[PDB]
Amino acid sequence: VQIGPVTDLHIVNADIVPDGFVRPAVNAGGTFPGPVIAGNVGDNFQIVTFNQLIECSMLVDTSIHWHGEFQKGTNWADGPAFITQCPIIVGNSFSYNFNVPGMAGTYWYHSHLTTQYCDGLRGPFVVYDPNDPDANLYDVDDDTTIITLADWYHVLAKEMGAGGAITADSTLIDGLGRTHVNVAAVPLSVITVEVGKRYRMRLVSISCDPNYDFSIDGHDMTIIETDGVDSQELTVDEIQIFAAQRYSFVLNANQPVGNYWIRANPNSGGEGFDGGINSAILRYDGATTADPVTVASTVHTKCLIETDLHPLSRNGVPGNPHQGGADCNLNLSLGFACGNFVINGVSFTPPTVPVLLQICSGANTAADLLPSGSVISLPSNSTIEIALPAGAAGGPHPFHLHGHDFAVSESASNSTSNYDDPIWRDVVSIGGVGDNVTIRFCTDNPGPWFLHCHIDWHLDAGFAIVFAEDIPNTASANPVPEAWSNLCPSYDSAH
Ligand SMILES: [O-][O-]
Ligand SMILES: [Cu+2]
Ligand SMILES: [Cu+2]
Ligand SMILES: [Cu+2]
Ligand SMILES: [Cu+2]
Repeated sequence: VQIGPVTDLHIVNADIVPDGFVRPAVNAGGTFPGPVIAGNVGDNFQIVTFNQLIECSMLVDTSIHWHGEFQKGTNWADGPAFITQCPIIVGNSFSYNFNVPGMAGTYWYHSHLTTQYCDGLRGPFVVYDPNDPDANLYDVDDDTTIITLADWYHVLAKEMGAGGAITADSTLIDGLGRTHVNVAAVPLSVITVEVGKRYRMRLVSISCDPNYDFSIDGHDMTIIETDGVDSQELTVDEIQIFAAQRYSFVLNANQPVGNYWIRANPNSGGEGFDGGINSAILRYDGATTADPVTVASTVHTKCLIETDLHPLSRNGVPGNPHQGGADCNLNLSLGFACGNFVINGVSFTPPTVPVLLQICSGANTAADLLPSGSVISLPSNSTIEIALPAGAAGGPHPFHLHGHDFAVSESASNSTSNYDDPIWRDVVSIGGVGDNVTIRFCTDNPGPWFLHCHIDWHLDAGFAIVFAEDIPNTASANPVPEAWSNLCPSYDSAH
């Protein structure tokens, strides 16, 4: 179902059994995944979130992030708890009111309090482009062509320990999938196609942790969009998709009428496809209603390599073509030790007063801001470079920056930088030990912006820092509504 751009979104508790195992959940809009929030580029989004949660086992507070939306001028609407807001308390509501100038494509939204998105609060967010340059490439782009991949857990998030290796208990494709252990024959999702039609498939990782090797038996996939950024056409037969990443790909329904497995193998949890785990069904209209008996290719000959992607627009790369070729160049020390992650020696632990409120209250420098050692100020209209060398305990870590997308100057498993035409995106795998994944952006968005691993279990274990972009202009750029000012008094009184 699609709702928006002006809509109510109620947040409730509900037991669900997507793999046949009933457990509690935290739901946005009453379903899993949450309904698709949609609009056209330049639309004003007004999302009235009603917190109706009662089950403390998963926290009755909440806060929602519109993942990959820049929120320029509306840093208050961004959603990360204790960075840009206090959580909304149960029985209250809050209006996330923002615009999406300049942006189109495939996004999602999720709880950004603690590990609550794992417990169910996650759904797709699509901004349609009435003049999409990729339009002519396909016949069908709508709610039936969105594909969510989701890790599902039988253990309540709050009780995951932590960390501590944590693994999912099944993979759900469009909200349905089978358990990894003691697999019950529960309903699988179906994606239906018509012989000779081309589909814009919107592949969305709403994962709390694993990356997926995604493929469709018998079929190619032509990537045209990556994390919101239009890409040149790239035909692959497999897609490794890390947590929070998105791809639009054209699926040409050119095979014989029949049933074909859709495969999503996670990097941890259940391996393979026995009994229909890690699976959904591509069915052609006219096929018999039965399980596919198809097989994956023994070897995928054109799997996605990030370095093969290029923006469709002439994005280029800001700054100078050598490492450090930026106004403010950073090299982050990313560590793990004794169950906690650190960025430049500091494990992130959320401050009592949100970073944005701290600034609005009169803080001027990163030194003035809590948590200590967890904030790096950036000056305005400057080219930033962030090298993010891997090595820290598994891994591979998908790093995400709020309020920005970014040129991936260097990708995983490949030590050659690209300063000409690398893909831009918002979530990037930093690869493996010895890698040096490097990103670049410009500071054109004053506000405190979260940079963290999108493995949610890693975020709760402290793998995050805040880029306090243009602290001096933050208050002026982001006027807040009274309801926002009301949040922290409410939260703090209730707790
Ligand atoms: O973005 O989490
Ligand atoms: Cu996110
Ligand atoms: Cu985000
Ligand atoms: Cu991580
Ligand atoms: Cu985030």
